[PDB]
Amino acid sequence: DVSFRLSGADPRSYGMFIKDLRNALPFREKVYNIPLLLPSVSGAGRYLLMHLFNRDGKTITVAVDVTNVYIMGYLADTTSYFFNEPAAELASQYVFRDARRKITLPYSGDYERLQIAAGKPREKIPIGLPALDSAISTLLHYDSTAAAGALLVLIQTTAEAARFKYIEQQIQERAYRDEVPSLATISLENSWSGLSKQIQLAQGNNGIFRTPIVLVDNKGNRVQITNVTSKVVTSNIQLLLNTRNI
Ligand SMILES: *[C@@H]1O[C@H](CO)[C@@H](O[C@@H]2O[C@H](CO)[C@@H](O[C@@H]3O[C@H](CO)[C@@H](O)[C@H](O)[C@@H]3O[C@@H]3OC[C@@H](O)[C@H](O)[C@H]3O)[C@H](O)[C@H]2NC(C)=O)[C@H](O)[C@H]1NC(C)=O
Repeated sequence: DVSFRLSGADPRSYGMFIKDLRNALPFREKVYNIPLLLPSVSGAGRYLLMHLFNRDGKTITVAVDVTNVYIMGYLADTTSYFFNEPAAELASQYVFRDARRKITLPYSGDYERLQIAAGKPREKIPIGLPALDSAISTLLHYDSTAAAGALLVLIQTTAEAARFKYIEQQIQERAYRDEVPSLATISLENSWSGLSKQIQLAQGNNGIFRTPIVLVDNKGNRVQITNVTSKVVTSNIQLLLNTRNI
């Protein structure tokens, strides 16, 4: 399992945890040096357990799906909470089994629904190590709308961080001060599937993408990725979603 403590968590320690998270996700193949995630895994082996501890030591165990690095549910106290979705429901059969009670959050684990439930778009939610510390705390005492928001933060500071080197930096800078994500950051999160598929379809088309993916760079304006030489590919995206799960 991979663990992380916000107590005296400078940009380095975090960087190390994100490395551990990446190294925990198994793969067999590599598409252009970028680890290609397995198309499936059966049983308990399909789940990764993160032990996050807040500045005060309070913890929670989050379950991750190693074929796509999706948050399935978590364990606070003796309770486990799972998103309201099939994969999560399947996950419960293997994780947090000695949990006294299991609760199913009234929402699904995708960004859109999580935003509707919390009442604010990701653009208006400050992320960072302090907010991660808040999120770990908010999750300790049940509150569906408080959790929807704390989950938007938890997902972006771990899952998305591991996926894009860029997003790991955005968080390390906000290690002592939160701030809403950069438009560059959102476009990336909204492209994990697109990029992954295209980087894979390029293998056999001369590193060329069958179709372009637009982004924002960070400068603040439109960008278009046309092939595997681009900065995003060569030095950003760290994990590729197996086209099979698409
Ligand atoms: C493969 O991906 C690369 C990027 O990873 C792309 O190739 C070339 O990228 C430049 C980027 O600007 C495209 O844009 C214009 O290209 C012409 C010809 O090279 C320039 O005269 C234009 O100014 C402009 O690019 C210049 O590059 C220097 C920078 O200061 C500015 O961006 C600009 O001045 C090129 O058109 C593109 N090459 C071709 C043949 O289209 C491209 O996405 C893709 N192409 C291939 C063949 O793999």
